[PDB]
Amino acid sequence: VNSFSGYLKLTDNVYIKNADIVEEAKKVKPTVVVNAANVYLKHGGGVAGALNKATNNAMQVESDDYIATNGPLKVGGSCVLSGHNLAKHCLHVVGPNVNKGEDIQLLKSAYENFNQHEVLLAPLLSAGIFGADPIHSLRVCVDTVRTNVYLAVFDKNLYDKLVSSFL
Ligand SMILES: O=C(NS(=O)(=O)Cc1ccc(Br)c(F)c1)c1cnn2ccccc12
Repeated sequence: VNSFSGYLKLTDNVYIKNADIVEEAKKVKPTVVVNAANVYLKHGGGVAGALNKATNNAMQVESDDYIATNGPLKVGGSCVLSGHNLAKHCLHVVGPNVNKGEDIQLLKSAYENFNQHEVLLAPLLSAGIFGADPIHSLRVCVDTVRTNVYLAVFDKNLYDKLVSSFL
């Protein structure tokens, strides 16, 4: 028994809610929050910018040090950094950005990173400003992640569409 509230159960291990992931993280303070990162860990917009802004830019400062030491992530890759005021840890995961010509097949690889963590608060990877079909992202999530994932989808219209079309 954990502290997540108001989620709709989709499968044995996948749950969903129409919520802002930043507000959810501030309220729950989960072990792991997932960031929709890019390979440079440049947190300007979407989930990354909003989490980062909520950390008063401490996430970006930590991220720049990580990149200066390790170089960029791979598309489909991840790294674990601090969750600052929002979570114990932040799992920065790079889904393919369709708007940059990245291979959508890498979305499954991106979701595989979630399997290294027992429980996660996460957004829908490659959705919104990353340019991929959100219904597809949810399908890949359900078919790839085996650990307990609590999904926060910002858009009510999209949330309702995701639930109503879910197989
Ligand atoms: O990215 C999120 N949810 S989402 O479903 O995965 C992708 C998505 C987001 C907004 C729109 Br409009 C859309 F069409 C698709 C999301 C969840 N909290 N949060 C907070 C700040 C910014 C973003 C987010």
